Amino acid sequence: IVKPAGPPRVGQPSWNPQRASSMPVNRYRPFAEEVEPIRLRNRTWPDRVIDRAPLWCAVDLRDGNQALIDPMSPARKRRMFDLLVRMGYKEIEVGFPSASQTDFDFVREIIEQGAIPDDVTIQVLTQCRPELIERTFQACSGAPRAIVHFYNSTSILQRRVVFRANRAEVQAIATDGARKCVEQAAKYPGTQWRFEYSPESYTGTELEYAKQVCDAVGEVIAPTPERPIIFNLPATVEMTTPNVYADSIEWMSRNLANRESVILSLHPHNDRGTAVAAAELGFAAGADRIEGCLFGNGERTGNVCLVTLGLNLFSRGVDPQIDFSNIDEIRRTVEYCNQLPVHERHPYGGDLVYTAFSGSHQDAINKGLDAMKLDADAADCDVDDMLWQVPYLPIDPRDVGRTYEAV
Amino acid sequence: TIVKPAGPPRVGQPSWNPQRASSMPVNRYRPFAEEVEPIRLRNRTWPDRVIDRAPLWCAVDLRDGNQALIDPMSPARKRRMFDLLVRMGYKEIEVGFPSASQTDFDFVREIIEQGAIPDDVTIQVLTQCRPELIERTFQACSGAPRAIVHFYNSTSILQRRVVFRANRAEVQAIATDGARKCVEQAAKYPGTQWRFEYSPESYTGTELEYAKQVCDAVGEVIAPTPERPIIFNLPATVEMTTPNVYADSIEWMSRNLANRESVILSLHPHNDRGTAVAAAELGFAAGADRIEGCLFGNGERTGNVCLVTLGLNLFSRGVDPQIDFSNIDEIRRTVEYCNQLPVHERHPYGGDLVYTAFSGSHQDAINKGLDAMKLDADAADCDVDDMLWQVPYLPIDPRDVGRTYEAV
Ligand code: NI
Ligand code: NI
Repeated sequence: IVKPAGPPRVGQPSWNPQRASSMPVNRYRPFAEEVEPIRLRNRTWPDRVIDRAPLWCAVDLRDGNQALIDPMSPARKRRMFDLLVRMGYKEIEVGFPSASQTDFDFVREIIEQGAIPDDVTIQVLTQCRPELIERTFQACSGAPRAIVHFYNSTSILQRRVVFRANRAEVQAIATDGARKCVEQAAKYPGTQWRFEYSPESYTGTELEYAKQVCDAVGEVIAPTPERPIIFNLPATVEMTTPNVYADSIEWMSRNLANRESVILSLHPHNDRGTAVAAAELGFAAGADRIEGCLFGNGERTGNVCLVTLGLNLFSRGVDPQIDFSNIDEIRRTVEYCNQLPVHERHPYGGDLVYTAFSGSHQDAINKGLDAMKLDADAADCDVDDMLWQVPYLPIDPRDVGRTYEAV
Repeated sequence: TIVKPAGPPRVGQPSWNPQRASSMPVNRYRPFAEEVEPIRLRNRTWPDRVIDRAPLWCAVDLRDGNQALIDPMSPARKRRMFDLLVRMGYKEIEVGFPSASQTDFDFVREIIEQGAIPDDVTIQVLTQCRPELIERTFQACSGAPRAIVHFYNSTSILQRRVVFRANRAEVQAIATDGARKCVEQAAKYPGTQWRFEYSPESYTGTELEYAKQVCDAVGEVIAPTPERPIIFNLPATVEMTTPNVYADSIEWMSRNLANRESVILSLHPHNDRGTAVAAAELGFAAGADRIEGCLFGNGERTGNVCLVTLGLNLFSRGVDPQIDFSNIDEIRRTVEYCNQLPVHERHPYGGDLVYTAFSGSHQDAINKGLDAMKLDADAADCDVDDMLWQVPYLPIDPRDVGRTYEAV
């Protein structure tokens, strides 16, 4: 590590003695130049406070599992599915069955053994090739309902170096995929098929082009308000600040064709550590649905954490529609399934998150707790039912089955 | 155990959404507007500003971080951490709470007596506003070439009621009597370049009009100038709401604080809602000048804003953080040795699995990216390592932080 020794910036205040590092910043461009500048005029998300739960989709079983050093065994997968069901999740990603025999086997097992509750819709991932799309539908044979999630990469970079293809050609991959899904659904009546499309690497894709591909896919699928389509907009790489994600989401929500037949879905990764914020801002921008994992498992920096998002609603008086009353049981099961720890400082579930080491903070917390008890008596009430008013502790640890520890 | 929510759906909930009401006691918690106040900011500008320079960084690892540890830093571990922060490029370094902690007092004496403080570094000390605590704080720093004395008192609606059982005027007088005492003490210790920092502690639970009033009053006592500014540090003591509302509050303060060109507006965002990084970046775009955090987000409970993520979030979009992160492994080894707590596998930039790809499709795309770069390098008689980084799925060249891509 070499102490930066370059000169200060032109106009750097004299009280800031920081120096230029020799890091190769020239290999990297501001988001506006790497992709495009902000399309969004008259944004409204900064003025909208979340007042309801989104539709949650848990991707722990596929998008999560794919990220593991030690892949989930059949037993760990069933434990994860069971946990997700008991928590209250209604859409659950279960595999990439056309590319993974173990995914394929798991899908068959839950279908054939009657593991799927009537209000749960399994989700399967597929790429656009016709034979992979056929294998996806076959895996799901006998399912009473399923979401077939088809996708292809739309970014400026991937169009150039991966596909070596223009805009029309890349759009045709997606529309040809949708046409195949329509053909296959007709071949398999009696499963209620639902569709989800992602312009993968959406955050690296020009918005007008993202809207174009989605609109075209929608034309083929012909969704209706009663049989909507999911357009899921992934931050495949989280590329800039979460305000710009949210602006993009609002622009899409405002401008996509047939909007009232669209479930607008978010899938934010954490490359810049701001996945939760992108999700929360993006939800205020008009999204309908969020794809994440318990404790934010997923490749590299991971998926948006469903626990942090859920309890961020609860702690501001909004029902997440999910049972978080035993976070310890959630946490044990997750660590068992993923064979990877929940960090000590992880919001709501980490080892240290209901501890106070500071003496002043310990004093203040006791004042807060003693004053609540005093009020409980002066109202003839159970303190446990009263408005939580304790300095330093955003929630009563007992509402998630945890305990405050003065250390 | 865990039981499937079975309460009714919300009024208006679409029939495609089968979710039901849980028995979580949401009635015990109020929206932020009701718990504190609604947003004061009109015509916000932060949503339209992209960061184009590094903030003044302040590293609080040695006190605010150390306070969070299961196993307190020994003198050797503290020196190691201080050495890292210096070598990385940090110019303001919190070193202790010497009036509350004899082992802090000992560390502050050690660095001053032994001449450990680099010539471009200002040590930061924390104190509460009791006069005898303030006196002991200046005595701790006796001999220092320069120092920030950071005094604070809690200003939140909640703490006024249940902690201080006091009104607005009275809580403001705590802060101003604190300021007066610091002015008296600095006149008693010539030679040391004394600087001040004031925090309305629990600012996010405090009404903005009242946070401005207290800061303004403190400012009146200290009498800062553009040549001798004051730091007003605005902590999200508890992160209470979304990062846009924190940023709106910073912008409102930066607009409205008296004597703004003699103020260094500093951020201290915690991670209760998992949005500390966002709160810091949006808040910097709102007009802040300075950010207080720790390497790898160490700090009580969910911790402090991560300095590494904030720094690398600047580098990866073409802005020099003015900090050296060329060997992130070295930083991480030292952090884990000093804190005796791990960097998570998925921690941005530094975690074990951040330069890994398991997906077969991503692996293919990564190879295509890397192959096309080399053909462009060779095309232009350039070194591939000096060229614009263009690899699907990998925001930065792992080698720019001394790491390696691994296809697994
Ligand atoms: Ni993902
Ligand atoms: Ni802190």
